[PDB]
Amino acid sequence: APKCIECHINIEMDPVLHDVFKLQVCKQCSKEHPEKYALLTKTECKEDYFLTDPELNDEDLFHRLEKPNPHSGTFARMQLFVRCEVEAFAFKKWGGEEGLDEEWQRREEGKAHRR
Amino acid sequence: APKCIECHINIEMDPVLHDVFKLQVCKQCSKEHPEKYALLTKTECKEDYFLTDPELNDEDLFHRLEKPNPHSGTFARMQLFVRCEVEAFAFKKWGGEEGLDEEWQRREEGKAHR
DNA sequence: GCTCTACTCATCA
DNA sequence: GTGATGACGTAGAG
Ligand SMILES: [Zn+2]
Ligand SMILES: [Zn+2]
Repeated sequence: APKCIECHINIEMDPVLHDVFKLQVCKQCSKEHPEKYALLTKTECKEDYFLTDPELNDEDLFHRLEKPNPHSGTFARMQLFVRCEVEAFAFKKWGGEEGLDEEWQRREEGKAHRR
Repeated sequence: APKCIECHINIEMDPVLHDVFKLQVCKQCSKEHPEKYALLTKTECKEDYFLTDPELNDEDLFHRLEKPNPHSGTFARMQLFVRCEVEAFAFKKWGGEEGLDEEWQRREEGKAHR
């Protein structure tokens, strides 16, 4: 019977992380390691990792979970990504965590300059 | 015996202008009146009339004729619009021809002031 | 801490 | 005189 990849103890995996994100990770371990397993909105992915719509809209590149938009079901559905996937992608895109920092620096100098 | 709306004489209408653009206009009169009847590419519509992709892509709004892209059939199809439709939309959007020149004006000042 | 689309230009197609 | 899409962004309206 397969064990959770963090704790190596649990055999009941988080249904979302397992079914949607293909991760053999229990619910308690997901909460204990948000740096790998937290679900991020589309908007959070753009803000946090500077990924673009084309990257995030690409069905081949990321797993994702859709939910009704929490402001209204008539609005476009919310889209949730798993941190470890979007982070891996962004580290490749920008040159590691330091890469991302660099890009953080640059955009804020812009917004400073633009005032 | 239905007649061209420009010349009131010809009965044989330009097949593109009639079939595609719903205009009861002969080929000769289409050539004699490019201010109404010329076909303009999607690119020319953006450059000439400051129409945007959303406007030009809206199938409800304009009639259009597609053709293979002249640079290569593997590229996106060429899209042709008729002047009188594009222009009327643009005049509506920008406030007349003067409106359009004002916007022409505004944009060149950008390229200068950049 | 919601998301899509719309508002100059290059490039590749 | 070819066209779609993607970029330093950001506000609306959904
Ligand atoms: Zn576990
Ligand atoms: Zn005629």
